[PDB]
Amino acid sequence: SKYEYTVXSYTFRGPGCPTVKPXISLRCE
Repeated sequence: SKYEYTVXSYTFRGPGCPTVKPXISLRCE
């Protein structure tokens, strides 16, 4: 519903979880 994924110094915050690759500390629900 509202994911936060910090890859580098680039915090990707937005609705609807797209890629779930092996090694994200994902904040999907």
